[PDB]
Amino acid sequence: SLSPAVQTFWKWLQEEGVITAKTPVKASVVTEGLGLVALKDISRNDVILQVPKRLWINPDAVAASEIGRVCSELKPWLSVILFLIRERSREDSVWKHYFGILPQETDSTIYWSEEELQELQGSQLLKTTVSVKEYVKNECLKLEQEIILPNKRLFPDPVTLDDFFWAFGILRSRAFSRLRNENLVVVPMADLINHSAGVTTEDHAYEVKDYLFSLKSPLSVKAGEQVYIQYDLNKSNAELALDYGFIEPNENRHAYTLTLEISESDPFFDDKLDVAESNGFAQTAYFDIFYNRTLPPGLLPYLRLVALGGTDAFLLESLFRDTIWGHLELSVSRDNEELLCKAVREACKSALAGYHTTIEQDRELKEGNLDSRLAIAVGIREGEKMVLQQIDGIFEQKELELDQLEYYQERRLKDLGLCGENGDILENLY
Ligand SMILES: Nc1ncnc2c1ncn2[C@@H]1O[C@H](CSCC[C@H](N)C(=O)O)[C@@H](O)[C@H]1O
Repeated sequence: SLSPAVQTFWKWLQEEGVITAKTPVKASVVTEGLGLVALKDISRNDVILQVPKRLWINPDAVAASEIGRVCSELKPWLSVILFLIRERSREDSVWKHYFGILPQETDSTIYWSEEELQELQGSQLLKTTVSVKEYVKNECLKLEQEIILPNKRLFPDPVTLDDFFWAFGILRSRAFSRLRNENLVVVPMADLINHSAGVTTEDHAYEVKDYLFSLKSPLSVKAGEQVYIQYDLNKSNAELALDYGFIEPNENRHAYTLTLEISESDPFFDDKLDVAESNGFAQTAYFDIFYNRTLPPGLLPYLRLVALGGTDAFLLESLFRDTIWGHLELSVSRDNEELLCKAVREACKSALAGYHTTIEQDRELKEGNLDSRLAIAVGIREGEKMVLQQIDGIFEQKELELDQLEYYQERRLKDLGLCGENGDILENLY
């Protein structure tokens, strides 16, 4: 008892030369929706399935279609969305049966209702998803007026936001980008292999090799067990939440990104910006802070630069434009260190007060049964509160050790050599 549409999709892949007689993997209904359950014992690196470039849905595909003309300037994703939306309506679309399997929605925060989003109140994930929905919105209303509307012929039916977001979703939760020379590919078959924290090797279990999408199973899977792969070792839980409809219990995935910038209202803007760029940092810089990881290199120096101030402004002079970062890296002055510490700490406290539940309430909730979306909200907001508190702790410590640091002035007088020789003896020798 599988499914009708699934029944067809499985057939359509046989009638294309994709699923041969030797494919140790059938489709089945798993907890995570639809997945690929081994049809028999599989081993590490055992190729599971292969698809012909004939069936990709990448920018090259949209460029080789009727709309490739009008989308010539559009960024890659915008182009695929319109292509996806359009192909979706075409009764004669190549992916008629593949589109027949695509869930109309995932648990990504982009599809959450307003109530559902209140559960993420104060969370960065919220700020991020809001910010992303809007941008994707304006960029799609811009496509509606620049490409969609001006070409009513190519785009028959009307296109609503629910259509864009549907595509922006299918794209961001299924596209294999870790591929080489193809950084956005939609492969119908390998599109069913789900994620598992069990896979830890990563680095494309799939490979470009008619053409083919040879996807080799990273783990030894016994008969009847689902085949998995690692979606992304580096993404944070906030990212997994938005990109796919899930997060991991692993606290090491919890991250909170701080955004620093050298304000233009800063009286030394030009010089500071100069130093930042001379060392790889822009006017605005984002530092990702993960749970239990050491602060990102550069966060401190950049913070010290941002809080420089008139007193230590001499470090911006040409004299130091070669060691200034080394000094920022080491430390500038107690006044400067103390300042940045309060700024970071106040921001954490301020941020933490933005949430509507305590970490205790989130953890108690995790102890019961939560629907997919609430579970995601609770999990994410707990992690953020954890990182936020970790950061606050790291800097609360710095505030105490505010005198253990040997700042610029001290470092300068470290080489004074007061106790040398009685030089005056030689002075009189010439
Ligand atoms: N480990 C996991 N936990 C929860 N959902 C998962 C998951 N791995 C994959 N998914 C789901 O499947 C999507 C990836 S594409 C995989 C096919 C999908 N299961 C289907 O029924 O068509 C994700 O966006 C997510 O909604």
